[PDB]
Amino acid sequence: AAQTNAPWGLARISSTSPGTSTYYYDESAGQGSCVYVIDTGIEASHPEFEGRAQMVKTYYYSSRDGNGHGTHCAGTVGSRTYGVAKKTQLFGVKVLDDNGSGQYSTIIAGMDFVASDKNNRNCPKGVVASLSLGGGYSSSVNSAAARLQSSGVMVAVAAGNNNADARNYSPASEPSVCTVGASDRYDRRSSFSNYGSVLDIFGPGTDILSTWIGGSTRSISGTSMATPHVAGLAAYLMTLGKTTAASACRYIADTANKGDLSNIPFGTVNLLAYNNYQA
Ligand SMILES: [Ca+2]
Repeated sequence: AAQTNAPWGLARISSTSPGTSTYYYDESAGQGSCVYVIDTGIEASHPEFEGRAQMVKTYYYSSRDGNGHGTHCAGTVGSRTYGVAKKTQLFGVKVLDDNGSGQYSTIIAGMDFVASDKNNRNCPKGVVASLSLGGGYSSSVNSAAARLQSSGVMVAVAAGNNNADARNYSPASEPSVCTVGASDRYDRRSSFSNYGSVLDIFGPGTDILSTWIGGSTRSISGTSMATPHVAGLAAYLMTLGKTTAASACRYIADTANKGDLSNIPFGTVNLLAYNNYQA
């Protein structure tokens, strides 16, 4: 399948070259997979989600996304126009308040929630969790991410936006999950992207168009935007039967475009997420 005039990041993940604008993907499109977006929530009523998104948990007075961040990330995972995996089921878990903040205890509870809640859902092709969030190093936050992964969920987390080594941030520094840095449309490391040996992969993160609250759209930047490209790619590849939740991060790194990014510090992987879709 071909989506013309796609956002650059979608075109990038199905291309061996920067500078194109059509996204190519197998029509299965992540059908039968599930992706949990653990964030500020998701505006499930947005026409872009087509009834495939729902809120499953909140820790605040509402499950509504009063920020936009979670909606934007969920859009990059699975919206009809802005999404990588256009037929996946999206589940929102609101661990972040409408200011985009959340206590680590809440975030930990959200991760353990997903590890259990997947047993209440129909995801025959597999389960992914996208975590576009983080703060300073916490062994308890890393442990929660490690448990979620161990439970059979492909965990993708943002490297962070500090232009620093991700070893000092969580859940970015948990080795057993998939830690995602950000790139731009000219294949440069995004200016704010963290780096370091703990990164597994880069995805598109600078100037990413996606859904927003009030049934709107906008372009924003962050490792928060790179992460859902990878989460959606994993759901897409698991639907194709090419990989599993436990092995998808490794499979994505194995099949990545290699050595194409500029300003990658010595010792950080030079690997850009790629779906290797051949029509
Ligand atoms: Ca890892």
